[PDB]
Amino acid sequence: KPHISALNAPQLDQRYKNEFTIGAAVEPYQLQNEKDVQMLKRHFNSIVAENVMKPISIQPEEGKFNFEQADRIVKFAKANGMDIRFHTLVWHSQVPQWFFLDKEGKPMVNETDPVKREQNKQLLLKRLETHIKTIVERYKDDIKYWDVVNEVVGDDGKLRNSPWYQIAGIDYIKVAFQAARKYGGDNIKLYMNDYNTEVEPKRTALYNLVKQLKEEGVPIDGIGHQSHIQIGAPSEAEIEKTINMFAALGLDNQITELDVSMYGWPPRAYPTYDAIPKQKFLDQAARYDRLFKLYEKLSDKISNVTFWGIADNHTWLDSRADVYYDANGNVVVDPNAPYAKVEKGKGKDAPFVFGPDYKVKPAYWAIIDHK
Ligand SMILES: O[C@@H]1[C@@H](O)[C@H](O[C@@H]2CO[C@@H](O[C@@H]3CO[C@@H](O)[C@H](O)[C@H]3O)[C@H](O)[C@H]2O)OC[C@H]1O
Ligand SMILES: O[C@@H]1[C@@H](O)[C@H](O[C@@H]2CO[C@@H](O)[C@H](O)[C@H]2O)OC[C@H]1O
Ligand SMILES: [Cl-]
Ligand SMILES: [Cl-]
Ligand code: NA
Ligand code: NA
Ligand code: NA
Ligand SMILES: [Zn+2]
Repeated sequence: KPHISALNAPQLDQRYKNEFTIGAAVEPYQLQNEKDVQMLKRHFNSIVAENVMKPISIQPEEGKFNFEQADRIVKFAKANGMDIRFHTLVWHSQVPQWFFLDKEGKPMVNETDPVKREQNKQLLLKRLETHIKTIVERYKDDIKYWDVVNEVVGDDGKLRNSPWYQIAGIDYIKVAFQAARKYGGDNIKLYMNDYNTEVEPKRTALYNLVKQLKEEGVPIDGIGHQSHIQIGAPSEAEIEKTINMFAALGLDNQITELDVSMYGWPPRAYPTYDAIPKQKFLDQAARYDRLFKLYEKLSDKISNVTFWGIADNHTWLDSRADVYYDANGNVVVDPNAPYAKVEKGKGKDAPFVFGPDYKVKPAYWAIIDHK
């Protein structure tokens, strides 16, 4: 199993073309990087914007829409026959503050007057509809898959008490899906995206919510499982149980932001890519082998598997790769070991099947084969 250039390796999307599409999250500058471009054309047939289609990127100020960056990804996808996923119409992060300010410029969350609160709810819901309307009216014919809402369920099994819920309640979710369907039509597929969808009580709460919304006529086509996972968790058994229960509701499933971290949580990362022991790459590969075997077994319930990145030289996991140092200045990776200081987000993770030098990793061989 040679460490050959990925540009000379069997195409990943081709290996899985009858099971599900294979996607990657991208930043516009990568479309100007020869290697990244070659990777997208060679191995992927689905693309998503890592950041430029989030609320704050699209409408940073009410009335100021910036589709320039998003357009670059759409244009590239079209020129290369790739499906496109829109990430994301609604989220509590990377969302402009102006959405949640009242007519006097005060946080709607701070309103005590009931009358005033109902007014703010309807105001927020209007802004939500316009945001969604403008985006969907532009891209409805080019983008097939949409993360209509992202992370709206808390890890405590309750709805996430973000400004969206505090101000408008459960209705912000209903309005989001309805507006997307209204302006995009019956052909675009609408998804509720989240992480730790395999963990209780979140899993069942998400399950109950979509069950209830669907029963109320709210248009929801599938569930997006972010899948920011580790080498050992979640177990394949729980991943399977998760996919099955949502499939039972008539929902499509997409693995939307897959990365297999070399670490646990919170992460105790190595400071550089080269410091990561070769054994970790073998463990990671066995995980990828089991993971994709399961994805295939469940192919009639999964339409897409997207990696949150192209190759190891670029991954948001590095922002979470905290490096712990003991009193002697030595790196500490043992989860239950002494340490004196931590340098947050200064280390390096290696989550993909493609290395930082664009050569295939043990994990590539594990999922490209037929065993
Ligand atoms: O300083 C800003 C950065 O913090 C920001 O980083 C991005 C944060 O979002 C990441 O993507 C999310 C990861 O978690 C999932 O649950 C979400 O669905 C994803 O959208 C992304 O990878 C990071 O690049 O970038 C902008 C900076 O200004
Ligand atoms: O902001 C979100 C992060 O908080 C999230 O991180 C997860 C938190 O729960 C832990 O159990 C998981 O291991 C960890 O990945 O990731 C998604 C991001 O949007
Ligand atoms: Cl990133
Ligand atoms: Cl390497
Ligand atoms: Na290196
Ligand atoms: Na990035
Ligand atoms: Na395999
Ligand atoms: Zn190498």
